[PDB]
Amino acid sequence: LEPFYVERYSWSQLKKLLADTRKYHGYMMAKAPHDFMFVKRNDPDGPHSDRIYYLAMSGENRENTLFYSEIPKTINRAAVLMLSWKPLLDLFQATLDYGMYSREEELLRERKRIGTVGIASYDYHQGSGTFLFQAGSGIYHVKDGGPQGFTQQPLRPNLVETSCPNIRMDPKLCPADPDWIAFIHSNDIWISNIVTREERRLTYVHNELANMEEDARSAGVATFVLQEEFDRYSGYWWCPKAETTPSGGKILRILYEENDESEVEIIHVTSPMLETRRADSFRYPKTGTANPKVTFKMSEIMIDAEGRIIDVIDKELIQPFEILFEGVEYIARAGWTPEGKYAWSILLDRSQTRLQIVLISPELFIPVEDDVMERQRLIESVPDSVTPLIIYEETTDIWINIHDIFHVFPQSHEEEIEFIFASECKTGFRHLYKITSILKESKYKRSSGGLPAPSDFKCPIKEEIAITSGEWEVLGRHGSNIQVDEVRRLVYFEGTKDSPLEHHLYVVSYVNPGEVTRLTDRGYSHSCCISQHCDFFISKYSNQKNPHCVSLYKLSSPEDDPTCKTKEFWATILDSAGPLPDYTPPEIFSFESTTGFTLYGMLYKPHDLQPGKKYPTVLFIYGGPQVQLVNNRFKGVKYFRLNTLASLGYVVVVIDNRGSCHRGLKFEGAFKYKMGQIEIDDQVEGLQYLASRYDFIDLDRVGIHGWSYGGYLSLMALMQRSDIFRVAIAGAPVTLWIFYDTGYTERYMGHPDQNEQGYYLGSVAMQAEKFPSEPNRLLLLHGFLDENVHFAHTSILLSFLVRAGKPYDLQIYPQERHSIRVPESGEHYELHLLHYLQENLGSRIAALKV
Amino acid sequence: LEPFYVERYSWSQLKKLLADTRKYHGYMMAKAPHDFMFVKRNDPDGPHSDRIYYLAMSGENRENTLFYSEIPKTINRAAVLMLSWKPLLDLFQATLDYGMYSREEELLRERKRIGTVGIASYDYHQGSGTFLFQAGSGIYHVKDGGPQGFTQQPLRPNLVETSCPNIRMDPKLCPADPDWIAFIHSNDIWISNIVTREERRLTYVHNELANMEEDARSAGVATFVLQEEFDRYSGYWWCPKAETTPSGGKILRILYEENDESEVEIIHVTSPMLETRRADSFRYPKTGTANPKVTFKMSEIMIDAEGRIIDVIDKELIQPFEILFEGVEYIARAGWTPEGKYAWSILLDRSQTRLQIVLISPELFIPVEDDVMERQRLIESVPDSVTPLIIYEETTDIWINIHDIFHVFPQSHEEEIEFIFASECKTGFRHLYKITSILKESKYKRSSGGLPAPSDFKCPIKEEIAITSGEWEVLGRHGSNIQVDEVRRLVYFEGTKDSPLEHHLYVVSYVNPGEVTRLTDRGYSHSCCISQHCDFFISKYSNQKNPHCVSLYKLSSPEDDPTCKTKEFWATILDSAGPLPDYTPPEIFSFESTTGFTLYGMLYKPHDLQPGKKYPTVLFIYGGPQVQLVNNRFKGVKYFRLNTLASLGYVVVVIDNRGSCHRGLKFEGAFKYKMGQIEIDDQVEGLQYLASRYDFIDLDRVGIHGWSYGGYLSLMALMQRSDIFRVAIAGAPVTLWIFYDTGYTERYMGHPDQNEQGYYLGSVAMQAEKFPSEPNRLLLLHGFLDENVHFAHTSILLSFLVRAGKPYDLQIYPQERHSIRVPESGEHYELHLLHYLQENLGSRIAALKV
Ligand SMILES: *C(=O)C(CC)(CC)C(=O)Nc1cccc(CN2CCN(C)CC2)c1
Ligand SMILES: *C(=O)C(CC)(CC)C(=O)Nc1cccc(CN2CCN(C)CC2)c1
Ligand SMILES: [Cl-]
Ligand SMILES: [Cl-]
Repeated sequence: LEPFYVERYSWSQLKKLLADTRKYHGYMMAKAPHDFMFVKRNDPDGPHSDRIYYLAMSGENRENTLFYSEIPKTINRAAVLMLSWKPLLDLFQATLDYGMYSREEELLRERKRIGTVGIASYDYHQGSGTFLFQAGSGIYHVKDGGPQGFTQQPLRPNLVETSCPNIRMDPKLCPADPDWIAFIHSNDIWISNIVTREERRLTYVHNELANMEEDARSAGVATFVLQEEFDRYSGYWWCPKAETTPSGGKILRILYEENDESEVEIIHVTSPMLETRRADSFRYPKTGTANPKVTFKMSEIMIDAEGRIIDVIDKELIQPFEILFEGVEYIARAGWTPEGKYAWSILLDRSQTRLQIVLISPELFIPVEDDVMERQRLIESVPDSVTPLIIYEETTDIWINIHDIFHVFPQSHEEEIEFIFASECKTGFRHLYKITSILKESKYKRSSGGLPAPSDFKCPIKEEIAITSGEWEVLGRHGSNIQVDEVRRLVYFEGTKDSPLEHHLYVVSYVNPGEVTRLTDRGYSHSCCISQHCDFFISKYSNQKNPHCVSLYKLSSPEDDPTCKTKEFWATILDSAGPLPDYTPPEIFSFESTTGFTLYGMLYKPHDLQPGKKYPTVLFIYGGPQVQLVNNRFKGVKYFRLNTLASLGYVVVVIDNRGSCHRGLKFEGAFKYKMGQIEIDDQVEGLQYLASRYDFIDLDRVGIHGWSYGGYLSLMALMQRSDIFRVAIAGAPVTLWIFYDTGYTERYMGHPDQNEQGYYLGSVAMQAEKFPSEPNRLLLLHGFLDENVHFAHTSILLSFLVRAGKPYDLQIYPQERHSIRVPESGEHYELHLLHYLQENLGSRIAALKV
Repeated sequence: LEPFYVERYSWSQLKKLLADTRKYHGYMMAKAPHDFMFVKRNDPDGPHSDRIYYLAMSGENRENTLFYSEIPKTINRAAVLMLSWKPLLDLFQATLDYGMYSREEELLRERKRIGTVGIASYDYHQGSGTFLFQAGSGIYHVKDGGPQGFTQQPLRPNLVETSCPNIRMDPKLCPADPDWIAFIHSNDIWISNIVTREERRLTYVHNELANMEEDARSAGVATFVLQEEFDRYSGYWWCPKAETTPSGGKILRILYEENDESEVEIIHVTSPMLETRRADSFRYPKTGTANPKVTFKMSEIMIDAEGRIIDVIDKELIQPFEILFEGVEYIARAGWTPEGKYAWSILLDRSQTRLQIVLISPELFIPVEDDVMERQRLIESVPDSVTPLIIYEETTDIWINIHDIFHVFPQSHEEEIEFIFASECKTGFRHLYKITSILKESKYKRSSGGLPAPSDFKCPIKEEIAITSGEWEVLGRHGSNIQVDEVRRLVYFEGTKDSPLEHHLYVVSYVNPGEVTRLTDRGYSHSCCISQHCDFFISKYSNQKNPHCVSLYKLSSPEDDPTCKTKEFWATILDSAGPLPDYTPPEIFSFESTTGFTLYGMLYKPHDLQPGKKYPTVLFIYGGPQVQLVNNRFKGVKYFRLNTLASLGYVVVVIDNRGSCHRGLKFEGAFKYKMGQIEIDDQVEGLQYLASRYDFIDLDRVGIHGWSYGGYLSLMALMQRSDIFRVAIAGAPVTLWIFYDTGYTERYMGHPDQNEQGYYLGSVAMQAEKFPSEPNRLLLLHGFLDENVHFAHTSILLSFLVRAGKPYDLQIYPQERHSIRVPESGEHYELHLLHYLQENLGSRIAALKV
């Protein structure tokens, strides 16, 4: 077999080639309809059953905004109904413009109002039809689908006026009174009345003028680790029901997280304003050090019969958070029971091996008092029966994977709570469990004076029915959740039962759980939303050949059996763009690993495959936890450049090694305490399977490339298996696990003290001497302003490479964080990546160079 | 002519080759005898006339310490006297060691006490024989050559004890009382009595506990710009004479600079402790912004007859510094007249085009008072006659070059001061001028209430005799100074009269200045010290072939003419190592530039020069002001790797372009406002002269490499003349002149507002689009912790290169400042530099790669 050498293009020629292939790919950067809501018309005379609201991007270079579509009562099954997108909102037209201006100073200004005025999410109040949403700086409201009815034309968004000097974040409607909204301003919670215009600051925890070294406190906002490592952004939750006062007014309540980051390590990331030559101070809990001091607080808001604020009482926990919630480090999730009788929270220990679900009575909260005399009176005025109620507690020798599934049923019995919750802890696969918990009066008496025993708040489990089971998981992360039909007593859920390469929508009874019914067509992976009324569901679906598509499906039963659930295609929302020109999909393959697992992979055959010729091989890798790269989804948008590599004459390989997502907790836990030590074996094992099966794979010229965990494994690969991998391009790599944060590192590797050898062997920076003594094999890429994987990882690694006398190549993106945003940086990266592979792997110059 | 291609060594092979050639070069990193002092024995019976003291490094891996040598009354002129080095000090042996330890825990500890306990400079008090010197942390004293006599054995250094918690800096003997020393501790001035042990803080300007954002004040210490750009480190000066009190005690005085850096821009340089991921706050006056607020203060120290402190009165100027010294930005130099009647200062305006020499009476200083009532009394109690006296004022359309020459004669007449001073301002060459200035009572009266006119303090010039003249300069920087023989009425000085490639020692009368007599042998460049007694001088001399050598020379006259001065070789201090093996010196060449100047250069012919073969050419460059690379000095130590390049088969060229040092102010001022715009023309012009003269220079394969201004011109070269320069390796380059400091940038380029186009065209970062679209031509090297040329220069330049879509190669040294210290970094740099030139210029792979 004679070796194939890629065409050796100049830098200018490659720049043009990459620009040419990018030109017809402008429509791709445009968000598909999401955040769906079904509102019933209730119009016997009218042709429509439901109006659906949703966020979407009408096209390329356009604003993510609110649209609505009409769901007919009947369809012509001969034809294919394509729903029209009606804009819910009028063109904002940024107010306080005035000036004079002209056509030449206005048609250029309209280009600047694209990325700014875009809606990321919205709130809705069914009873009033009130929409609340942030759009750029402003917080706006409109009404549709409530008592006022249904508009046939775009509505003008109503600016919520403010005296607040800074940007208002995280706006939320009060479910108990849609005249009242809350929002965050300079790390404190405010409320505002969209009718009376009354604006009121609830928390006085942060002073914007003060230094961050001094002022380390915030309220209603999730800290770094919770946003980046636990996918939680909001830190405050409205009580969904109001308490009527004797005066004829009401009490509105907000549960909120209060964080003190005083003892959290301060690091300095370079200021984006590079001319200043300054750095921003940042609270980064590096593994082994202090997380923020977290507690629960409640804001009690007394409103009179006319809707004016009487008083605001800030309340703290009767005892310290550390006493009431022994061994809890993280508030992963929080909210209210539907009646708002209890606040709930999903709490985690530092090791992230113990999850607790805790009901917190508002009665646990007493007014904040400096006077210890008056304070001691308030403590005693609260009964001993009032206590935190741990309605659930699970453990695992691997780790708790936090999800968004948790449905609380209406409280029928006084001393019982009934809920659905997902868990991997029982069978090592995420399954739905219906649990009933007895709300026992605690054996612990607060009056006695002693501290509580580890399990004095634990509630007995009356019932724990498994709703699902098997060698497959229910999905509860990154949009995946459940819809509970409390009427027909069903639960709709996404899962991997039919294949781990395809997400599918299933339905099943939660009273007499039996046969699980797939509602989505095989041959596609599905992301699904189910109507609150459980008579419709939308699917965002793709496969390897066909771009993403959004269709609506009506649910019904056979006349004779309401248990049996069927679906019928109703209408298309977003039509698929269809097979993309100059994109060849990859082939999904698999191989029986000597590890006892099936490992899946994607293979990109070189375009215009010549017979009896071996080609250079780029292995694209991530290989870290919480990610699956290999599945039956369209890859021609996100991983379009793996196709471009193939077109230039590269074999491209992707392998989901042990640790990957959607295969169960055991397959994931494979590398617990051992990160870096097992991933490249699985990559080589899969790479050697392909080489024996296909003769066109040249193992003499294998490249490896990845970002984040991919860049980390790219370095580990050149370090461990220089016999396999000629070149390694490492993007934003983790080089030293003691530098990375608490939430991620401790979850997979434990505390540094209890895994000295795991941390050492897992850190590439500590093994610089093991890198090749040949240049043109190692290339480091890093954004200079990266907040997640700091540039320090690279700079420390380089420091040790210089000591060890090893060569390296380096590219910096001075104005980029982790994810490259500014197009010029992305174009330069793509250009340099191809040129490097060309010059140091692909071409014949590369072969002569050794 | 067939092109020569260098041997293509592996990275490991080059590493070994560079280590092999570095092995026999350990003795080179060892300081030659310096800081000479001559003390007369006055021993009619004894064989010695003088004892000489000096700092030196006995050998490689040894401590810079005090030695002494004996100067005989007569020499055997048949033989060559080689003076023996007698150690003045006993082995320090760091006290407070205690512990237990052993031979294996002590013979390893002695390795750690090499670089630590080293003496950089020393003070001496002739009258007492008292030596004062910092050695590591401690401040020590010994006695020799005073009333106590001359030791024949090493003396034990006496630790000056302290209560100060931090390192004491900048120790100085009080010339009026050698029991008293002063020093800096945490940016404040202290005094300490080495007999009574009394320790007293004089200034309360800085609090170490406070933040540098808040606490921006310091006393007795030169700020960043003065240290880095004006070669001044000390900020306080003892009055050389004490004032006897009526009590039988005395008043000692310290003039000091007090700096407020409050309004100076704060930048963040990465912390050397890379694991912290923190940055150090730093006061960097970037060009166009505020310099420190500077003023003069005087500490008045009342001592009783027994030597105990009575009181300490801190005094400020009677009027603000800005009022008394109109338009003065920089205190370049300061001191006292020999009698200590006046404090003197050399003051500069922001543009550095006006120099003033000002006498400041102690009477100008009044006690510091908060009470405006008591303060107004003190102002009025000082006469109007007491006023600042500007004894000299010069200007230039180019710039003032600050030097260390300024000799004040004993004050004979009451209203006259007589002094020698050097200046380029008259003839455009630095020449010695004897000036007499009339100390007129100022026309300005402070009582009147008005502010003074620009020139109310100007003293009339009674006399201004030119002592030297011609197309050659007197040397007054970086060790070069004058010795004035007040007896024979001569001045000894260094100059370039015989050649601009050789420094020489000259003598001349300053009463009847006539014929200038060279005292040093032609065929060498000389660095000279002249005995205070003016009957001896030492020369540190080298040429291109012969390593540095230190010899002593006795001065005398012919019997018949004391005006005529001759020299006789007396003894050798440091013997030359002699021609170094595997080092070929370069040839000094010159060419008549179309600019109307002779430009000098060095040429390294390729070793084992093959006939009828053209070789690849590396142009090594600095090309910035205040530096001459080309002269008749040994280059086999500092520029040894230019020889290593030659040995691998590279032509190496060095050219002192216009702007270079030692050619006069006009030749230097060539690029005023125009930095970057003229240097590469001169480099190409010289490169094309060599190519027409020698056929072995291949102009197809020219590389360029430099650091600081060299790295800057290396980028300018690839930008302006990509037709000449294939590759450019830029080390710590200035890429953007608005980022560099006030003292340097404004001196050569003026204020940014009055040179918009000079700054723009002079900044490579603003012209990224003009770089080549071919890779493997541009390489950036930078220390990550550089305090002088910040990494920002590189990071901004890269930012614009990414926008322009241009390729680049990059090496960082994460633990290095401007000058690479840690050997591993230097080894890696040398290794990568050769490998890069090999792969992208030298070898045939480089030719195939285009
Ligand atoms: C890199 O791999 C990194 C840091 C950016 C860890 C070193 C990482 O990927 N972290 C991470 C944290 C939380 C969730 C996820 C998974 N997430 C990644 C993005 N895709 C599109 C969805 C899932 C990763
Ligand atoms: C670089 O060239 C730089 C910064 C380090 C200016 C951009 C510079 O060289 N500055 C500089 C400042 C003051 C004096 C000198 C001259 N000095 C350099 C070292 N040699 C050995 C003695 C003379 C340079
Ligand atoms: Cl139920
Ligand atoms: Cl005189």
